[PDB]
Amino acid sequence: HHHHFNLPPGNYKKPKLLYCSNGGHFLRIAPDGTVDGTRDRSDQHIQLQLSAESVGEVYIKSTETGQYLAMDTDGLLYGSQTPNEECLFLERLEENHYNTYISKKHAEKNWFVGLKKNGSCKRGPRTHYGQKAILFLPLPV
Repeated sequence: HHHHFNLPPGNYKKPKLLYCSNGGHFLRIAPDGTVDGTRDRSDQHIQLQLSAESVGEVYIKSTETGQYLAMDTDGLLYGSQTPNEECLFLERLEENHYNTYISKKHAEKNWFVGLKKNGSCKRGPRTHYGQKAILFLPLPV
């Protein structure tokens, strides 16, 4: 395919917080579908349940609202009420430590899930291997 296959350890048995080491924000999918990051651990919209659709391919869903993380045709993350092709991400190990999520739909363009230091999501085309914005650590809820 277009990418390596080093996979992170850990599993999907329990929900997780997706912590971005760039600004220290947790990925958040709000009830209205907007996606961004927050440093508030008490937020009820940062609890995410991941599930494997195929080895290395995942859905990332808000446990609070049931919404799926998805990246649209112009690279913007949004919350989807139903699972579709834009909701699948290739979950990979990075720097022998972190988890990265590449849009399956746009994998050939290397579009990643990423959070900027200010907590706003990065648009797909603005992401790339090597950035801290794409590095996540799944933490217990």
